[PDB]
Amino acid sequence: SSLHIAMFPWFAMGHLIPYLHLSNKLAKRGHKISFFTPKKTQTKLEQFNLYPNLITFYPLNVPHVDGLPFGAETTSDVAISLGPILMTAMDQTQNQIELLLTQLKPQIIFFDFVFWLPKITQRLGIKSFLYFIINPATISYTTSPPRMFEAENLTEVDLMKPPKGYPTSFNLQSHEAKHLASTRKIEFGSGIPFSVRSYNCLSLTDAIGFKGCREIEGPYVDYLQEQFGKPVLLSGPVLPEQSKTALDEKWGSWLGGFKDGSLVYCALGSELKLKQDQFHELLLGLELTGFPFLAILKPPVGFETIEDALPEGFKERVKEKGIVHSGWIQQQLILEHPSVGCFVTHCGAGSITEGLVNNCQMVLLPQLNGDYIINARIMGRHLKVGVEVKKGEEDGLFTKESVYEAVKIVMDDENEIGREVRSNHTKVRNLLLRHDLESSCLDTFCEKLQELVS
Ligand SMILES: O=c1ccn([C@@H]2O[C@H](COP(=O)(O)OP(=O)(O)O)[C@@H](O)[C@H]2O)c(=O)[nH]1
Repeated sequence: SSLHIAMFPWFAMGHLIPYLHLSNKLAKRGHKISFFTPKKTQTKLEQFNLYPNLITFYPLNVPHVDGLPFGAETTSDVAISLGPILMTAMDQTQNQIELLLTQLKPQIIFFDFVFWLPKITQRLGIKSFLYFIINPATISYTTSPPRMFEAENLTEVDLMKPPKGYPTSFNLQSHEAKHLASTRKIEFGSGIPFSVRSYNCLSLTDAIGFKGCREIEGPYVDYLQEQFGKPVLLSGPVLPEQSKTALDEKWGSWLGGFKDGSLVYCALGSELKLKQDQFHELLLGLELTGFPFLAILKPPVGFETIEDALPEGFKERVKEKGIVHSGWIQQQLILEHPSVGCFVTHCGAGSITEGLVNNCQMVLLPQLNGDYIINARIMGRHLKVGVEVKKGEEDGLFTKESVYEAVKIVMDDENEIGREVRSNHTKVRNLLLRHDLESSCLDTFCEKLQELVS
């Protein structure tokens, strides 16, 4: 029998998009989806709804919080330092969420962050499902019980090593462990420290799920199920679904002028702005390669346009071989274009999946966020499907020569590291795209969801 599932992701394109990809896969199996989205944002999500008779959007009015830019609904509308105020606003949707649950009566609700929800749902006889679209390796590293009983005695040297029990080994740099130790204590919505919020969610939910498959995420899902004593499910790798909107003819024509596999695509997601020094180093490093390139970047901190921030003489030298562009583009469609030979990525979980299912060589340029950092280590050191750009151990900055070197290595057909990461990427792509991999993951997923509502 088909399930009625409500979807309540965090107000960010990096959560909305994979929740919608998964919604389409569940609707294809006959399940009914009630998708809660900020009101104005719904118009940009319609293109991804492939089953309008089963997936219905329900708008949320994102309420005012002191400091929130007017009319802001998602992390694409606010600076990254304003995220905690946006999460206060999400907390404040509780009244209209409770209204929607009592009228719609879903059997399950998938959610992020809102640890007050499981109390509402169990009063209504609804199962709460904490569904992560980031890597369970990240949650396993930062928010497993061993980390949380240390409370404020958790130091940067503590975060250099993995918690007790952790299933794999990798190294963080000093500045990364320092970032994890500080941001963990920062208030993220309604005065709750970030790690306390997420540990409340893990503790109070009925079940937990992650994007991923047994072959890659399995060891971390096992570790978390042992730690938290409740079901920890895998949805499958959430392979991107096809949009109802074809590739913008302006990008299609320009990309089509380049030799197959010759172009470097660089994008750092939907939220962040580089400091001007690192913006310059990145662009000068791409220029050094002599390859054509498309860099999708916001203007650096303190600047409002790309043109004002470009290194001197840059546009004149680069001419028609390279473009630096600030707007939202159809990244998934660009990564499938045959001209793209290299993807320089901030290692967001969605961008990683999009890169892995395509042919591009991966250059890892993780920005300062726990999931990006841990994704980069797993891709660089465990799966060995990409080359990571060297950063300063203490300052977290890169040089233009390190960007240049990483791209050169993966683009050079005779470079044995480049050939090795290409071969490993092919192995991972062949796994993710195996004819029965996603379908058997979703088979198990749906059986376990049925168990949950039984
Ligand atoms: O101009 C852009 C920027 C981003 N994306 C998409 O936005 C998502 C970003 O998710 P990810 O987990 O990579 O990173 P985040 O935005 O959370 O840092 C991915 O699906 C990208 O394909 C896009 O389509 N166009």
